[PDB]
Amino acid sequence: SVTANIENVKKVAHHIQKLTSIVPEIGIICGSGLGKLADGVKDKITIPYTKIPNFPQTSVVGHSGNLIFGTLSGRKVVVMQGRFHMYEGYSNDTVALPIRVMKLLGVKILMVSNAAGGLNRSLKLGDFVILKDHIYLPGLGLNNILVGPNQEAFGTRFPALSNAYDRDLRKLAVQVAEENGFGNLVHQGVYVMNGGPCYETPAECTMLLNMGCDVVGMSTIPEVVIARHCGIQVFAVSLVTNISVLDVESDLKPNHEEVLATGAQRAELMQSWFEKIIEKLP
Amino acid sequence: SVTANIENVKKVAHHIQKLTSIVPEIGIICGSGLGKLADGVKDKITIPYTKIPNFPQTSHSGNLIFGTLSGRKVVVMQGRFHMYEGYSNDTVALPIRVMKLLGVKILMVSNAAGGLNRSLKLGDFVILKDHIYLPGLGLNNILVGPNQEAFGTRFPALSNAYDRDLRKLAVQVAEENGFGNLVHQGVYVMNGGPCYETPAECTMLLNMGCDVVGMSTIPEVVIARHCGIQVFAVSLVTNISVLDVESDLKPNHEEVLATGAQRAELMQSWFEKIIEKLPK
Amino acid sequence: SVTANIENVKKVAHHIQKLTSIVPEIGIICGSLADGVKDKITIPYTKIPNFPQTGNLIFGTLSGRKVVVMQGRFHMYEGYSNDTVALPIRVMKLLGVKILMVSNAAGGLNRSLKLGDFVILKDHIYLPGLGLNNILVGPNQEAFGTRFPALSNAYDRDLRKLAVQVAEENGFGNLVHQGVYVMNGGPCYETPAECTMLLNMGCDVVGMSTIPEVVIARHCGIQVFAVSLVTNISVLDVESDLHEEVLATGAQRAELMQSWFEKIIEKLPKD
Ligand code: HPA
Ligand code: HPA
Ligand code: HPA
Repeated sequence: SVTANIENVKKVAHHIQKLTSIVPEIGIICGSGLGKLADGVKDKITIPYTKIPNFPQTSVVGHSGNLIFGTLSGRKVVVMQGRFHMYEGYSNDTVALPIRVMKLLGVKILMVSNAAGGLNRSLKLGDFVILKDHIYLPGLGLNNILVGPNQEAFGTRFPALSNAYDRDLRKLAVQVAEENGFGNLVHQGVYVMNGGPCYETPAECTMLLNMGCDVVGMSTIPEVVIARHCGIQVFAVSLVTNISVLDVESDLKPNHEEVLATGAQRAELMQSWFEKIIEKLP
Repeated sequence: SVTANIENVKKVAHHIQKLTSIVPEIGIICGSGLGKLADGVKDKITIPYTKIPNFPQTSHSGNLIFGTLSGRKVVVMQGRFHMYEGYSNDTVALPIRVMKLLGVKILMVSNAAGGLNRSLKLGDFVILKDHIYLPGLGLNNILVGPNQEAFGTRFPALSNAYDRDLRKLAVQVAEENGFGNLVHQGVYVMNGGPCYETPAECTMLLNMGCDVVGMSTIPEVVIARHCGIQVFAVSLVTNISVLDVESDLKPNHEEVLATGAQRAELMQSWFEKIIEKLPK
Repeated sequence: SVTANIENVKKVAHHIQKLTSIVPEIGIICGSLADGVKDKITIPYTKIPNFPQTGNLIFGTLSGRKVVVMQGRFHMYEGYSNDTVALPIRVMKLLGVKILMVSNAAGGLNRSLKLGDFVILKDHIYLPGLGLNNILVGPNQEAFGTRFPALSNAYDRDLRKLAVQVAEENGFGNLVHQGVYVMNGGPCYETPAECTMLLNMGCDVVGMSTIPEVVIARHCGIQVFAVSLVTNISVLDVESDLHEEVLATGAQRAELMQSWFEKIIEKLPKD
């Protein structure tokens, strides 16, 4: 669609800046469990994607995604309500543009949640697995979101992903969980992206687990790559919405409903957690 | 290619339904070892893909063969669409979704695969009990794109993708028919291809828990499972994968075809005998 | 861009053949040599109709042999198509290339590797290829090769043996390893988790290039010699403060790598 180059991203950023006076410091990509956080944003300005020229379009059953501006724990945020998952067939530019817009809008930290299957056998339903690293299967293939001409305006041709999941933010998130009595739910792990949209087969899960993957999802990494590429610090957490089935004999099967259910059930806690992290961001 | 949506798929199915009075309950995708299967089909009509508007075209044209096999109404796909050929997701998906509309409840598919598992012998049958969809994991899943809701859910689970009941039946059929010793169950990994796997790739795949490696089938399986078609899939081990970079052994497509053809009669009989035994 | 079929490749080859009399026997792709080939004819890509543009084809003699040096690669992470990446290699085939020598930069996965080490590729793991981004995906160009190429001895064992002997006799055999190159489509460097996974996949070095060219080369019957310069040691622990294209390691080893290539070419069998 529209190339996530500086010209287009500026155009979109400027259109947004006309619509809100909130200069976001924190971008929040609303994933599993963050539905309430998005909702609890203070003094919020809600801008439907449909109202932002050249902003990529996505919907939940026809309802446009929204950019939500306002504050959260006294910090200025922009919340993306409505993501651009690659299994939907969105282009690299589509996925990248909103993140690069965040960059120009002033976002310094991106916080993202997602739903993931627990590969690591110690994980429990409802666990939070803070991403400390990832395995970008599509990226290792030739489906890295950065494939194509590099937009030098945003980042370097060969971005390193050394400390992609900012260790300081991870430490803070863990501390906030600990201080608030749910440190036991919080783990740190390697998230592997399956392009999807099929859930992983038991053989695939077994393989991924053996690759050193703790959780598996179909999202997030592309956004993270774009965020890191343009120098936005990233905090990302997977909500373990289901325990990956490694056994082909099992009759138990992953399903989006239980994924949604776990997200819905953990939303209040995840909101509290994110709000309390935001409150303590440097 | 034309989108494998319900409107287009309906149109194709409807055109086909005007060409045959046979409501197939079993879809068969002929892969390695399934050459002489079309012959065994009775009350059969052969519909060249060329005769079906908006049906994908592949090679002589591919044929949609309807008729009765072992007392059961079948549609047999003669000519498949392999992703390494550059076919689109929609192209590969449409025939399976057409099968769905035509009434197919079970998809039976054979393919040729390299034997990674070191206990496999040339000419063995490896019933797929699971798969590793390397292209799918890497963002080339056949279902990438808007989900066609008339067919299935956005995020299909693949848990019993290779129907355990069909697998059990296939194994029982092989055993009672004296070739149980040829039959394994294993994990099929898809290499997009069209290169055979390097020794290093094979070693990696074997260590990933893969028993056989092929360049086909998974995309159809995914589409079949997405739209609720039960799947039975078997790989004929047409060659033993070479894991050793120092080895002079190597896959050869002619030998692969030869091995497949050699097993064709047995594979046919097996499929026929499985179909005969399917619950009615 | 233009389909890397026999017609288009012929057009380009024929064109190049008007611009030079040099029939190359060896094709060379330097990643991390061309600056020093005798009686060199420097052909800018821009001067070659239908030829991909990013860039020079440098024809001439190297260590007594006619070579074509490809200066300027087409990397998949750049968004170049399969046909674009393949065409230069198929052009080489048409030009007379029988041996392709390629060097590249790679991260050292194998823990025994040191910065500046040479890892001769003896095999590869084509992650994009396994995942449906194989350069050969699409109609097979039958004039060049078969539909399903085997990749047996893809990294010609005799050439590897020779390269090792040359390194040995020239007193830098200590630097030379052989191993498996895995391609990450890129352009991101691999995360520690990814490196760990790749290492455990049996990968010794990781880069973002080369395999597609090698695949095309093998597809059309060109012998391949490929070496990775270990330009950095892959970080496997996400807890480290250590990947950067600022490297540099290539500059350090440039003259050595170049001398090695020259000396290999010197010893190559000649029909
Ligand atoms: O098990 C899963 N696999 C992939 N994505 C997911 N999103 C939540 N659960 C899963
Ligand atoms: O060894 C193989 N690898 C990939 N596909 C195949 N089809 C038959 N044998 C093979
Ligand atoms: O560590 C690496 N990864 C990918 N490509 C490379 N080229 C130089 N080093 C690397």
